[PDB]
Order: sequence, then structure tokens, then C-alpha cells
Amino acid sequence: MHEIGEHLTTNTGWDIIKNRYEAAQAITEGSNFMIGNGFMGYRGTFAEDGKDAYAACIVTDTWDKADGKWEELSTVPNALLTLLHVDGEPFIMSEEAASFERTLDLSQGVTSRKVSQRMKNGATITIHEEKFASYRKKHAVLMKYTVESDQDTDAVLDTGIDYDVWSINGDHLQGHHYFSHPTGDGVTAKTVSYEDTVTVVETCSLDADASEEDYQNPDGSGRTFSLSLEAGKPVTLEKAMIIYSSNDVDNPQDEALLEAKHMQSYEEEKAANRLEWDNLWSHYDVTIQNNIIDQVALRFNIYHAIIATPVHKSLPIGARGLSCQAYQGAAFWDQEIYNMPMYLYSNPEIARNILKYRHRTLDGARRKAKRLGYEGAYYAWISGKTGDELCPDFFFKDVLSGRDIRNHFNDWQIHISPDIAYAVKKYHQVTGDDAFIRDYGAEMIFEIARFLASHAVYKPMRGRYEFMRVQGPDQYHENVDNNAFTNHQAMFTLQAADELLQTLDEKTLSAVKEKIGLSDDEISLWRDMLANTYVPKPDKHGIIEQFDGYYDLETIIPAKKVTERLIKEDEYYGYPNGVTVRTQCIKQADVIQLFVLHPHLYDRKTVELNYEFYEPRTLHFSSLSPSSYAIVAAQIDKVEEAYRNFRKSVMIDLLNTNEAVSGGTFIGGIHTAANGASWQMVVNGFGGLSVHGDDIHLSPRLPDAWDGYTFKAIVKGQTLEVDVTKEQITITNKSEDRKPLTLHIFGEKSVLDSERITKSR
Amino acid sequence: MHEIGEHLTTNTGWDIIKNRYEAAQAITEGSNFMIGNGFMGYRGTFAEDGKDAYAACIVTDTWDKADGKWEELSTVPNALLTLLHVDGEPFIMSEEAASFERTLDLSQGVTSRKVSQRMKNGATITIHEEKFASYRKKHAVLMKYTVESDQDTDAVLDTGIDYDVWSINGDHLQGHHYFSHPTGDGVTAKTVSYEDTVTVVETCSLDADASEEDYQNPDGSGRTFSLSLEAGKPVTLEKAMIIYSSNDVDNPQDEALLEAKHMQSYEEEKAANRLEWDNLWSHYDVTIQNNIIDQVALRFNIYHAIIATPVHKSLPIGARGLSCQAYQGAAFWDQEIYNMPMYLYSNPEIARNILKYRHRTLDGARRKAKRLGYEGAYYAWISGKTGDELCPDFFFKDVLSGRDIRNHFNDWQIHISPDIAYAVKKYHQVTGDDAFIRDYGAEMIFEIARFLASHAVYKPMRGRYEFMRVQGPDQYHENVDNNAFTNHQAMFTLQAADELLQTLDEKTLSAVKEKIGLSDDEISLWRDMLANTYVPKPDKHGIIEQFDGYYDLETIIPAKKVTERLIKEDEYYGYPNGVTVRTQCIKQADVIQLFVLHPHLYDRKTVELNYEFYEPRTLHFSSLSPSSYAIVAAQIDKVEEAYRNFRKSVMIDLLNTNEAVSGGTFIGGIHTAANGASWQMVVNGFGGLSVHGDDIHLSPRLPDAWDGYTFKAIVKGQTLEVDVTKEQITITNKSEDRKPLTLHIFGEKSVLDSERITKSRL
Ligand SMILES: OC[C@H]1CNC[C@@H](O)[C@@H]1O
Ligand SMILES: [Ca+2]
Ligand SMILES: [Ca+2]
Repeated sequence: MHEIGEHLTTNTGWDIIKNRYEAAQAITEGSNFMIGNGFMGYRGTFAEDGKDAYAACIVTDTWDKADGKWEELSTVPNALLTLLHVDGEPFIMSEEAASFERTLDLSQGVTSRKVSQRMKNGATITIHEEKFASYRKKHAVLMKYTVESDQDTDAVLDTGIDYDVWSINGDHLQGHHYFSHPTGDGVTAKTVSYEDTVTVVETCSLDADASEEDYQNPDGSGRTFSLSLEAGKPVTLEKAMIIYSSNDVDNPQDEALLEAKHMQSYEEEKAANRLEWDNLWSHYDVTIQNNIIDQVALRFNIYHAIIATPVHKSLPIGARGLSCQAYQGAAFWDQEIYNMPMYLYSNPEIARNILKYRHRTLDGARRKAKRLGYEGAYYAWISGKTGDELCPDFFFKDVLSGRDIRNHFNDWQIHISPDIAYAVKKYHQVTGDDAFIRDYGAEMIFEIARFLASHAVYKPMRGRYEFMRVQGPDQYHENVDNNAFTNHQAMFTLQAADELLQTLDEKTLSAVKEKIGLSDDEISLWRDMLANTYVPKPDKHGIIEQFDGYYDLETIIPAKKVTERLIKEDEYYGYPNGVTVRTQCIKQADVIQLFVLHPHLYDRKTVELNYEFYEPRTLHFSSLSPSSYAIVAAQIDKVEEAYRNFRKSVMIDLLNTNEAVSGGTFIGGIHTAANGASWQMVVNGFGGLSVHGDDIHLSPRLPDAWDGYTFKAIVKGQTLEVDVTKEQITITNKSEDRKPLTLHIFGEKSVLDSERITKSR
Repeated sequence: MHEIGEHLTTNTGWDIIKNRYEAAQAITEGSNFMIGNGFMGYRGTFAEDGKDAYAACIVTDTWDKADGKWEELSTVPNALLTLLHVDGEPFIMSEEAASFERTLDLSQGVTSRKVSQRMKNGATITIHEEKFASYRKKHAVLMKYTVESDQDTDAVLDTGIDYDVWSINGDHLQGHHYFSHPTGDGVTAKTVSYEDTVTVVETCSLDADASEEDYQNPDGSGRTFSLSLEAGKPVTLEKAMIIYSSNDVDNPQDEALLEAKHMQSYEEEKAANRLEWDNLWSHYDVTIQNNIIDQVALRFNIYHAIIATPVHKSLPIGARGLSCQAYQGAAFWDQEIYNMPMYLYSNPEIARNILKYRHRTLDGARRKAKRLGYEGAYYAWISGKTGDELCPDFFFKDVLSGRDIRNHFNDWQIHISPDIAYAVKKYHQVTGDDAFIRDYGAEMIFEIARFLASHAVYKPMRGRYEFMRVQGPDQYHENVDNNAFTNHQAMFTLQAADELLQTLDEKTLSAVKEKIGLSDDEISLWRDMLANTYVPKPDKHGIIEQFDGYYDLETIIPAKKVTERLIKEDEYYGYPNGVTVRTQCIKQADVIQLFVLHPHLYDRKTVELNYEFYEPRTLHFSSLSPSSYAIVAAQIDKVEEAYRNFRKSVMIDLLNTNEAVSGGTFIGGIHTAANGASWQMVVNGFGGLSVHGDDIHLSPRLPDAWDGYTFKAIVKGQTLEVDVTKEQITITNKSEDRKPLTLHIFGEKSVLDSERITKSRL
């Protein structure tokens, strides 16, 4: 079957196809149809596109703060620009093109166009274009471009490097220096802020006879190939674009030239990329039985998560990946809570490396905490190269007055720290990797524990500790006390810290305590807090108050009615005076997020009552929200409702359902957290996969829209394949060598000794 | 020496005279020339004026919250409305009238108008009118209205009760019930929120022969008096307006009738009122020698504070007094900090009664604290009858969008509470009234310390207590930590509590400890706070940081430059996103306010450096501001600057230098804190009067604009008269039973003991 939406289809469940051109959606399409490989993102634009169509190659570890405010990745010269003129007429996409198809091939990250258009001289031109960012050679993105006419004609093919590229917050590169080489052009420039060196090398190759002349100017370089096309005789241009910076290698210019020198042909490079992708999908593919739309959407999200994940160096997964510069190519809490689970269970070394990135940027967290008068590690809200805070104090404008507003993402949204500590401990429970904990995880958890202890306030008349003046996952509400989510996360951290102290061997403990100056007095403080911290809990109707006083704010159900108070659509809705501030309308899961992370902590009736309470109060105006509600709905017998949220989360980018711009800030691009959560929705949500103590849990649910699903999950080195249909679950232990496991299925103990177990439901 | 400013003069230094009618200044003229007596305020309007001219009579203890949001005093039917017609033509002030003067006579709280205008039929009519609110008979305001023609002519005088009165936040009275009685009309109504009964009675007397005809409509009642005026023969109308509510007496309609019955003529009632005023002025007058402008401004200010102060019942001094409904007829911190000092030193029973008001409303402070998750006494920001918070969460609007903004005046501005414990202790030190402390004060101070201990946070890794997320006297900065003023006030309270714990008799201490459930755990928390609370102190430059991180906000000097960033003039300047928020611009005294309250705490050089640092960062956009800078400047050798601030301060109402309106809320009216502060600038400021333990201090300074000043202050029961001239200070003990006193003068020496000493001021 094939109809996904708009004018979008899939033929194989591995491909997304868009069969009408619409200039207005350029941007959503450049994001949705992009390619990349963790090193770069190349937007899915056409060969003749420049800044006006939002062409961009975003490159990791090119951070730059040219405008004095926003530190973000650089967009680099585009070595693939290719314009076609036919008898002096430019070939420009018409919404009435005789014939247009665009395809993203998820199985191998190859993005393509096939288009035919009648020119003014009467010739019909067909262009076949395809591009991929090599997963084998991370520094290379490659193009094959084929033009054919149905009529003998004069044409000009103009190809080169465009320096005049889209950059959201200023040009990041200056002092461009042209150079040539045996197969094409080069340019080397330096970054504006830190004067890092960036080189882009173009290779060029044309399989037809032509009059070629070069040109160089301040805006780009390239060459013009003058041809007569013969009717029905195709001409093919192959290109490679290669990027290196001094943050990658000592000599980027030469290393880029050396890369060019050893480049194979397009087809050979594509073959090797495909091998890489075969291996990627054998780790990550999740099958949904008999629902090809949902199968492709899931794969579209997973693919985006993959190409956004750096694996070549210790780098963050950006909250908009490498799709554009939005969100600064930087790690948010999204990285651990939304993007890490798929890796954790499917390829744990990547999860381990996510956390090693956080160990490596601990000094940045230490500087932020110190600068704000705390101790320990207060991780950055927005974390780039070093872990120093990239989130400005002034993220948004009040679009009514034109004045900056001050939001506290960067200094009151403290849960980022114990979120990380939570992820360390999960990584440990899932994998059994004690070494990670000894060499890295204990130091992190101890420093995060120390931070919590320096933030908390002790209230002597109440005899308890509290967490005042924070911002929780529901972004809209700032300056709240005892956010339930935050207090729970803080307690989890302290409990983990105490376990480690009582559980590590004395030589590890001594080395760690010594490294960070951990004293007996700090440890007593922690254990006093363990026993005496206020933690919001279910009240008499079973409801956990989201923060102190939340119950006193205006009830608005359905939440969305609050939009009637807006004066401009692009207002920021939250602090300090947005329409939601004095209301119980929340942006996204908050109390519900707590159950996603601690699914065994509250009984199912409590979860259910909180879901019923909070969901109608929830705007879902963050891409992170629907997946979190889906995961919880699935496990409290709200399976169809979970499915509808699944649908909302998986289509966020494909069907273009969010806003691009808010409070004068651009917030669009590919939704990486959602991309990552697509997997969790199937595996932890419907499947109900969790690891509690050394207990493994499954509670498979199934929406009516699907006949089944099947996924892989690795626990403690054992690879389990879980197959779920309407009447049964089967768990099979692949694993070169099996150890036995005890599983809890719908709460009942069952031993997976042997290879396989089947149970009804 | 005539000229104050606008078109304002004084003739004797006891009167304010305005000689141009200015319709556009209605709000200001009506406040400035009001009358009152602490039970009501009656705005300085003309007898023909109504709602459109902002006529109003504001009556204490008639609180009402008709709009669901603002609990304010009622304006009540106006029993003085009087329109004149002359051969059918109504008499209406024209800005261009043959001649006009209005006069407020401060010696006896009598406001008046004289006006002539030529009418269409060629007659020139002159109206002399005058009113006072009786200080002998607090429920009565009286009018004498005289009319004369230079030409025989028919006329009609229409007088009665206007129901259709100015109210800021909706109609507060309903169910108006018309009645008649021998000497005129009556109307009884009920209040909307609490259904208290309010009656107004009108008495009326005309000394000419006239044909009289009553009317009653749903907007009011009255009578026309048809007359035939003779050239040069005046006709006089006398009225009394009498008001009682069910909050004053069980039977207000009967009690109003009874007062009507025993009302003497206007002249008799005026003589009795003059007598009370003789007595008031002999308690409060402060002389300024050879500067009649400053002399009259001073008196204008003290007159306003006196009439704003209820002395008939345990009620608050409002922050706009009874001049209009603005600020709710209610006690702010202004009451203790700005209005009490004159009473403390001139008539301490009023100072005692102010504190008894705070004691009486302890339960409201206890409800507020409990409502917000605290313990003890969190006194209301805006306090009315019971002590419950009357300040809304949404006080102001963002005028750029029309939406409400939330300001935390009501639940982060915590200093109100230690301000009151401050005031209890100062009252104790000045009077020696140990009984007050035993029966009222100790309980208050204890509850306020218990509040502060529930507010404080302990920071275990810093090993100290802090006061987080407050708002200081500088209203513009909200959500600040460790406001200096606040933490110093909190320490002062904890210290007064610990002194009581250590010095009251066992019996009194047990009764108080038991009444409030004061445990020993609480008491060691207080002592632990005293040794371990963070208190911002002078830094290496001598500067005390206003609140944590204040030094990191934008420097703008002079502060007023910030106003260039305004999009509208009437935007609220402060929190959440006003022009001052991220700047060091402050609304009023804050660190400087601390020196005002604790003038012996830090040395002179520290005070000086803080003055120089903070003054140019200060907008002075609060009427509280200049008096506090005056008082400090005076005493660190900035006497002429002190005197400029004195001038800004005493002219605030007279010269109408402030706004009326800000962020969609009406904040105009008479500036009662400034009124009170006028006294302190002279006495505490130039005079340097303070009490430090058992030490009486004086440091008299003299600005160039004055040849001298003279004032009285009472300290530990002894009435001292202090005369200041260029070269000497004369102190005479005017007590009926003299007892000897120490006295430091410029930090030295003297034991008074004897009727009169003269020291060199050199
Ligand atoms: O006048 C009463 C209040 C007005 N706002 C600033 C406060 O300092 C003051 O008490
Ligand atoms: Ca819903
Ligand atoms: Ca100044």
C-alpha cells in the first residue's frame, strides 16, 4: 500500500517518495529528505539550489559564535552546486513540471530526484540526481547527476563550490582561499570566533566532451561545461564534496586532498556505503507487521536518529541533529532520555560513548555550577564541545514589544544533571558494565549528587530539604518549587550515589573520592537528604502535583483553548507572561515523564489517574510530548490512545505538523528526540520492555492497526529477539553463548533457560 | 511671602491659596484641598460638583469588594451638593471668571472657595463657601455656603444628597432607602460584599425667606429653595453631612439622627473644631524660621498626615489616606516606617495605638503566613480591617498588551513583618513603655521572628542561613536574594526576640510562650540564625550590595536615562520585563533605607560612600524616596543636597509632581508616607534626633535656606523643645515633672537636668 499523506508515498516500506514539487515546503523537505552520517548533514535540496532554497551542509565540531550570542555549527561551502542552462534558459523547478518525483531511500541514506520539464526551445529535459553522505568515508558526500534531452540542443552545465550559503546566525567562515587540484576546486577558510580551519574539496568528473572554462570570484568557484546534447544521449556528472577542519586533524587541507586522491567511483563509494547501512539496520530495524505506513514512518525516524549521531569522535547528538543550525548541534537532556535508549539496547557501546561524552565535558558542568554559586556538576542545558553552557540568557523575544525576555532554561532547569546520572545508572543496570562505572560513572554520579546537595534548601521548621525555584520538563512554568519530576530524579541520583558508596571496592572508592575531594561531611549530608527530602507523592485523588501551587493555577480543558488568548501566533507561550503562565496548561509530559523513567515506582491505578488528570491539560506543543504520553497510555490499558500518540510522534516531520518559529527564534529542523523516541514507543511502550532490578520486564500490548511487531534488545550481553502478535509473545535468545535469564511477563516470572519461550497475549 | 508655585500662594504660612480655577487639575486640587478628621475624607471640591469633578466622601471602616478584585473603602452619598440658578441659568465655574480663589486653612482644616461671575441677565453673583470635617464630631462634615447678587433677581438654590458618586472599583453601596426628618433628608444603604449598613444624614438651614419644594429620585433627593435675591443682601445656607455605618455603632440610622438633632450652628461647630486644631497643632507644629514657603509646605504635609490618621477606632492609616479610594484606605509598611515617627515623638499614645492595630490584626498575619506555607506572622502587604491580605496577585497590567502581570508585592515583599517588629522595639526604646511589651509587643515580635525562621533557608554546604526570593523596598526588583535591608531587618528582629527571652519576667514570658505555643526548638533555631545568617556587609569599596548579583546588572547613571527605552510612558517599570529589571536603576531608597532605620549601625564614611554610589542609581519614582535620601544626606555633611530632597518631598502634592496612573492602575491621591516623612526630615534628619539604647542623640544641621527651626520631641516621658539657629542649640525641658536625661550632641556628653541649656552649634 502506499499513501502516507500529503502527496507522500512508500513503495517498499524502505523509501519515502514525494511526487509533487512545492516551493513553499522547501525547508521541511530539505530536512525530511536530507542525508548524513554523524559527521555532517547535507539538506535534501536539488543540485541547483543555494541559500534561497535553504541548501546547507552542516558540519560537526565547527562551532562558531560570529553574532556574539548564538554558538552554533558552521555551514560550509557547497561543492555540489550544479546549474543547467538549455539554449541559455535556466533549468528551474516549476510546480507545473511535466514530471517530478523525489525519493529518500531509508535503506541506505540515498536521496534522489527524477524530473522532466519542457524548455522554451521545445526540448524536454530530464534530470536524474542522487546523493549520499558516505557512512564509510565520513568526510565525503557524493553526487551522481544525469541530464538528458529529447532534442538536440545547446546546453551549459555549470558546477562548482558556492561560498554564499545559508547561515542562521551570521556567516561563520571568513578569508576564503581558492585553490585547484587535478580533479577540481578547493577552498580553505577560517572560522570567525576561534579561527579554526575549514577546507572543502570538490571533485568533478564529466563523461562527455565539452568546452570547459574555470572561474573564481568572491562568492564561489567552478567551471562551465558547454555542450550540445544529442537527443536521447545522457550526460553524467559525478562529484564528491569532502570536508575537514582543524578540529578533526592537524592539516585539514592536505587530509582533504589526500581523501580526494583515494576516492573511488560513485558506484564503488555507494556500494561501500550500502554495506555500512546493511550493518546499521541489522542493529536497529524494528518491524511492524501489516502496516506499511507505520513501518516506513518508524524507519524514517530511526534513520534520522542515526545520521544525527556522531560516532567518529566524542561529540553531542544535536536536538535538531545536523539538519540545519537550529539548536546549535548540541546535546540537550533529549540526548540521554530520548536518544540513548535505542543504542543502550541495540548497540550498547554507543550508549557508553554518549555517557563518555558527558564524562569528557564534566569540567564544563563544573564551571557552570561554580559560576552560579553551586558545587559539583550542573550540566549545561545546551552542551557543545566542552560542556560550557551554550544556552543564552535571552533565548526568545516578547514579539508584542520587541524586547528580549529572560527565560531560565540555562540556570533553573536543573533536572539535566540527575537526568544524566539516571542514564549512567540505567546504562549499568542494563549492560552490567562495572568498568564503566569504576572509571567514569561513579565520578559523574558523585559530582551530580554534590550539585543536588548544593542546590537544595533545608527548611528547619519543616525538617526537610526542598528544591526551590526550578523549571521542570514543562518548559512553560519557571520559578516553581518541588517539581515532582526533579525531586524524584534528585532522589534517584542520591540513592545511586549511596549504593555506589556501599557497593564499590575500596580502591575504586578511594581513587574517586580523592579525585573530586569527596568528604565524609558531604556523604552524611547526602544520606540525611536521602531520608529527609520532600518528594511530591500521590494525594487523596491519587494525583501527583506537578509543582507546589500547580493546583492553584487556572484549569483550562482542553488545554488548547488557551490559544484563544494569544495576540500574535508566534508569541512565546511561557514565562514570564505568556498565556499559559497562570494556567495549568503544560507544554509536554512532566509528571507523566516521571512514569516513563521509573515505570515500576507507582501502581498502575495511580499512573492511570495521573494520565487522566494531566493529558487534557497538556498542549503537546513540544515534539517530545506525544511519545511520552504514548509510552504510558500503552501500559495502562489505553492502547488505542497510545497508538494515536504514536501516530502523532512519528509524523511530526513527515507531515510537517509543528511550527518553525517562536518568540522570534527559529526552532525548526528535524526533531531528533522524537526521532529517537519512535523506537522506544514500540519497544518500551507497546512492548513494555524495562529493566527493574536485575529483573527484566515485558508487557506486550498491540494496537488494532498492527498484526505484530518484532524487535531486538540486548540485556547484560544477551541479545533477545521479541516477537509479538495478537495472541502471543515469543522471546528468543540469539547470543553466541546463552546464559539463562528470568523474565517478568505481565508481572509473572518465567525462566528463559533454553533458547526460546512462547506465552499467550 | 506669597509664591509656592503654579498659581499658589501663602499669606500667613498657615494657608494655601490658589487663584486660578483649573478644570484639568481636578484630581490634584480635590486631594490637596481636602478636609478630614481620620474618620472620613471629603475632597476639596465645590458644592455644585459631582462624579465628573471627582467629588467624593471616603469613609473609614466601609471596606467593600464589589468588583471581585479590589477591596477598598466606600464613597458615600454626598449630602452637600448645591446648585445655584439665577433667573433660570445654572451657575457653573468658567476658567475665565471675574475672580476666583480657593484657600485651604491648615490651622483648622477649613477649605474654602470665593468666586464671582457675571450671569446672562447681567447679575454678578458671588459665592463664598467653606467646609470642615469636624474634629470634635467625627461623623460630621459641615458647610457654609453664601450667595450674593449685585442685582435683584430670581434665583434657585437646589440642595440635597447625591447618590451617584465617584467610585474607582465599582458601586459599593446598594438598596439606597430614602427617608425624611425635620431638618432635611437621609439615605440608608447596604454595602455589596459584607452587607454593612451605611447611613448619611443631611441637615440643612437657610437664613432667607424662600419657597421650598422636596424631590426624591433614584439618583438622590433634595429641595429647591426659590428666592428673590436683593442687590447686596447675602443669603446663607448651612449644612451638615453625617455618616455612620454598622461597623461603628449597632444602629447607624438612629445614631446619625441623634447627631443631627444635637448639631449646633455652623459657627459653633467651627469654634469647637478650631479648639481641637489648637490642641493638634500644639502637639505637631514644627517652626521654620524666615522661610514661609518651607514653613507652609511642612504644615501642609503634617496637616495631611493628621487628617489621614484614625484616632476614633483601631483602624489603619491609609497610604493615600482618605483622599480617594487609591491604595484601599489601608496600612502599608508606610504606616510604621513613614507615619509613626511623628506620633512616637509628639503624641506616643497614637504610636502605641498604631502598634495595637498591628497586634489586633495578628490573626490576619497568621492566616497569610499559613496560606503561603509559612508559620507565625506574615503581615499583609495591604492591611484593612482584619489583617488579611488585600493586595491582589495582579496589581498592574502590561499596557503594551492589556494582559495582567503578576507582581509579588503580596507574597515576596517580606520586610513588612520585621519592619513592624522594628517599630515595636523603637517604640519600646523611646517611651520605656514596658507594659505594652509585656501585653502586646512581645507576642508580635515572637510571631514575626517565627515567620522569618520559616521563611529562611539553610544552605548546608555554605553552613549559613539566607533569605531567598524576596522583594526589597526598591519595588522594581523581584525574586532577589539576600536583600541587605531585609536580612538586616530580620537580624534586628531575631535580636529583639532574644533580648525579650532574656529580660522579661518569668510570669509574662510563660503566658506569651504558652499563648503562641513557642517551643524551645524554635528558640535555639533563632539563636542559631543569629550567629549564622548571611548578612550583606560593606565590601572592599565600602559598598553594601543591595541584593545578590545587583552588581552584575546594567549601570545606568543617571538612572533616569533608562526611561528612553519606554515604549509607552505609563508602562510599569519593574517586574517582570520592565525597563529597570536588568539594570541597577532602583525605584527608591533600599540600602539607604537601612541607614534611615539604623543610623548608628555603620560609620559615617561607609554611609557616605553608599550614598554616593546609590543616589545616582535612584529614579526616586516613589514618593517614599526623597525623604529617605534627605535624612541620610543631612547627617553625612550633604546638607544642601538634603535640603533639595526636602524640597522635592514636601512639594510632591502641592506642585503635583507625580503621575496618578501606572500600568493601568490608579495610584494617585495624597501621598501619606511623604506627608509623615516631612516631619522626620526636619526632626530626625536636619535635627539628627535619635535614640540609641538609653542614649538620646542630636546633631543639628541647618540648611542655608532657613534661619532656624524649632520642634518638640518626647523621650521617655520628657517633653523637649529643641531650637536651632545658625550658632546655637537650645534645649528646654517642658515637662510637668522633669527627670534628668543624658543627651549626646554631635556625639558628646551633656546631662540635661534643669529647665534649659544652650550649647554652641559651631
Ligand atoms: O505607598 C505604599 C507603597 C507604594 N509602593 C512602594 C512601597 O514602598 C509603598 O509602601
Ligand atoms: Ca488530548
Ligand atoms: Ca540625583
